[PDB]
This record gives sequence, C-alpha cells and structure tokens, in this order.
Amino acid sequence: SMSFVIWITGPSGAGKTTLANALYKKLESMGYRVELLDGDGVRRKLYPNLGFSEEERWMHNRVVVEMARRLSRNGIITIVSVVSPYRAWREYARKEIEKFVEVYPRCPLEVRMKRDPKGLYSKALRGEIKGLTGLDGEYEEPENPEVVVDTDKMTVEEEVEAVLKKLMELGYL
Amino acid sequence: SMSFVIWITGPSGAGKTTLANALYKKLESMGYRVELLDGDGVRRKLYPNLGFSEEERWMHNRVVVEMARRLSRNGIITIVSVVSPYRAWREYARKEIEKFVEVYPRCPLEVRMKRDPKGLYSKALRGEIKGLTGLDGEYEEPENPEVVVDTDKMTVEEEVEAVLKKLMELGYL
Ligand SMILES: Nc1ncnc2c1ncn2[C@@H]1O[C@H](COP(=O)(O)OP(=O)(O)NP(=O)(O)O)[C@@H](O)[C@H]1O
Ligand SMILES: Nc1ncnc2c1ncn2[C@@H]1O[C@H](COP(=O)(O)OP(=O)(O)NP(=O)(O)O)[C@@H](O)[C@H]1O
Ligand SMILES: Nc1ncnc2c1ncn2[C@@H]1O[C@H](COP(=O)(O)OS(=O)(=O)O)[C@@H](O)[C@H]1O
Ligand SMILES: Nc1ncnc2c1ncn2[C@@H]1O[C@H](COP(=O)(O)OS(=O)(=O)O)[C@@H](O)[C@H]1O
Ligand SMILES: [Mg+2]
Ligand SMILES: [Mg+2]
Repeated sequence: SMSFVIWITGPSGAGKTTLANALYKKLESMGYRVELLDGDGVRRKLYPNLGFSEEERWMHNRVVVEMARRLSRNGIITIVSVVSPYRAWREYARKEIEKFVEVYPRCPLEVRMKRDPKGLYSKALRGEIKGLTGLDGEYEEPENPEVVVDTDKMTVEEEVEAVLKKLMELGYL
Repeated sequence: SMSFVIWITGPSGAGKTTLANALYKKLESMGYRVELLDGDGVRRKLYPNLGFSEEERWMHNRVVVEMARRLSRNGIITIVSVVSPYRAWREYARKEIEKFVEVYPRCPLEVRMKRDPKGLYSKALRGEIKGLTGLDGEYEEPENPEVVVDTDKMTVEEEVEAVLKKLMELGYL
C-alpha cells in the first residue's frame, strides 16, 4: 500500500525535469497514478519570492520531502525533480521516505552550458545571478544512487528504461 | 477518484484540532484513509521559525492548500486544522480544492480564554506574544461555511455528527 518516490537530483541543466516528465508519461501510460514535484514549479506556485541561500533552499526541500512522503505513503507514485545540492538533505529525504529511489543525471559542465534553454549559465557568467548550482554554486554528487544516468551519453528513452529496470529489480513495479 | 478536504478554520482555542482528531478517528474506524494537516504540526515539521506576520501565515497556508489539493485529487480524505484567518485565503483554498468542506468552530472569546491549555491567551495578555488570532489578532469569520458548530454549546461528538451529516448530504460519503 506504500508506494515509492523517484528523487531526481542534479545541477542546473543536468536534465532532471526532462527525465521526470518522460517517466510521468511512461508510468501513466501503464495505468499508474503519479504526482510530479518539480523544484521550479513548486517554487513559483508556493513561494516565488524565495531565494537561493542555503536556509531558503533547505526549507523548500523540506516542503518537497513532506509532500512526497504523504503522497507515497498513500499509494501514489511521486517523481521529484529538484536540485537538492547537499548530501545531508538527500539523506534526510531518504529517511523520511521508505521506498526512496535516488536518480542522478550526470552531465559534464561543458555540455550543461550548451544545454541551457533558460539562459541560467549565461546570466551567471555575466554576474547577473550568483552561486548557480553547477557553475559557481556547489553540488555534492551522490556516491551510490539507485540509478546514475549520463545525459551526455544516453537518450531520454534509455534513461527512462534504466529507471524502470531498477524499479522492477527493487520489486516496486 | 476525487476525494474531499475538511477545512477547519477558526481563532485560537476554537476547538479546531480537537474536532480534526475526532473526525480522523471516526472516519478511519469506518475504514477510510485519512491525512491530517494541523497548522501547529506542519509548522514545527517544515519551518518552526516561521513567524505570524500576514505574509508568513499566507505562505504556510499556501503550503497546506497545495498538500491538501494533491492528496484529495488522488482519493485521499484530508482534514486541515489551521487558523486561516482571512476570507481571501480560504477562498483561494476553495478554488484550489474541488470538494471543499469548510467547518467553523464558533466560540466566544470569554469561553476561548478559559479553554487555553497551551496558555496562548495568557502569554498574549501579558504582551509576551503579539497579534494572537482571537484576542488582538484579526479573524474574519466565515459567512456561510458548509458546517458551523458552536463549541460552547455542542459536544465534540455532536460536532462530528454534524460534519458527517453534511458530508452525506453532499454525496461525499
Ligand atoms: N539525454 C538528454 N540528451 C540530450 N539532451 C538532453 C537530454 N536531457 C535533457 N536534454 C536537454 O537538456 C536541457 C535541460 O534539461 P532540463 O530537464 O531542463 O534540466 P534540469 O536539470 O531540470 N535544469 P534546472 O531545472 O534549471 O535545474 C533541455 O533542453 C533538455 O531538453
Ligand atoms: N466542543 C468542545 N466543548 C468543550 N470543550 C472543548 C470543545 N472542543 C475543544 N474543547 C477544548 O478546548 C481546548 C482547545 O481546543 P483545540 O482543539 O486545541 O483548539 P484550536 O482551535 O486547535 N487552538 P489553536 O491550535 O491554538 O489555534 C482544548 O482543551 C479542547 O479540549
Ligand atoms: N543561485 C541560483 N540562483 C538562481 N537559480 C538557481 C540557482 N541555483 C540553481 N538555480 C535554478 O533555480 C531552479 C529551481 O531550483 P531548485 O530545484 O528548487 O533548487 S534547490 O537547491 O532549492 O533544490 C532551478 O532551475 C535551478 O537550477
Ligand atoms: N500571533 C500568534 N502568535 C503565536 N501563535 C499564534 C498566533 N496566532 C495564532 N497562533 C497559534 O499558533 C498555532 C499554529 O497556527 P496556524 O494554524 O498555522 O495559524 S495560521 O494563521 O498560520 O493559519 C496555533 O496554535 C495558533 O493559534
Ligand atoms: Mg528543471
Ligand atoms: Mg490547534
């Protein structure tokens, strides 16, 4: 009766939202009920003035964790796509969420700067925003997440299949 | 597939949490699945240093609304027990939640002051806290909520019965 949470962490431009949306389309095509919690989407719904200092990011992460916890424990698959740049926060999330599936889209900096349709890295290079996660903002890489995908070497389709494969191995699907 | 939210609004000491807990107990004995969102509980879990200015309460209310909306659209009865002192915020909640059941525990200030086991009215009356909702902090009373109960004239049992009666007339149970 307890479902699972796919927690996709990574720096800006790693491909988190893309993978989250592809997974949603696939799982709902199979007849599953799914909720998407995207960092940018949740911020602009709930607190669009919230900034990106550490305490602010932490409060926002705590909100997303509790949202996933409540949905998951009631049978609802939840897909989270938030930067979540610190190891300690993802360990907190793993403790709050029983069936926790950490997904890390790994992508080199030089590719991430060329995969920036919103222009965050461009703004950052011009000093217009500071501490962008992935450039001058720190990102603590996961050591052994349930799934690592190299978004510079895999297609979105292969990323989806790799997550689904691990989900079946866990017995969650 | 769409469930409902019982939104219990009122000033401090009105009896919101007591009624929320009695409803939780009653509905789960009927074999229902229920999530409880209490203002004090959510605050100490998600942001215990959040204060009580209008903008701070408004953020917290938006968080609660989003959690209730996500749970209820997946078939999960949600019981909210938060002060929610302004009509504008409860109207926002009503727009965000299809099956919205507003419940107002109405209770005179004189009774509320004698029903203060946490001692908030005492702390307020000695200037220790400012703007306690129900004393000097404002509360906009609901005009035509789905259920009004007078907690100075009705037992908790009778409050539960009244809510359940309204839920069956709406077709929600
Ligand atoms: N496997 C992939 N292969 C090639 N391009 C990709 C891949 N995944 C994403 N892209 C593109 O990379 C861009 C950024 O992807 P996106 O899902 O927005 O990353 P993000 O991690 O959510 N960024 P942010 O929300 O700012 O933290 C988009 O143009 C995607 O279409
Ligand atoms: N129908 C009732 N009749 C008599 N006493 C009651 C009734 N309901 C609650 N009480 C008591 O009134 C006190 C306050 O009730 P409570 O549920 O904590 O109110 P509240 O609105 O949640 N306060 P707050 O969380 O600070 O905004 C408690 O001691 C209850 O036991
Ligand atoms: N210093 C920053 N300033 C502005 N935006 C940032 C910054 N760092 C990351 N971002 C982007 O802001 C969007 C929302 O990020 P989140 O996932 O919500 O980050 S998090 O650290 O709080 O978890 C994302 O597109 C993110 O890449
Ligand atoms: N000025 C205040 N200062 C401290 N506590 C308050 C104040 N006003 C109300 N409270 C109490 O703080 C607890 C949590 O309140 P909430 O339900 O979360 O209020 S709300 O306005 O933000 O919706 C409740 O016990 C509430 O009665
Ligand atoms: Mg994104
Ligand atoms: Mg209470």
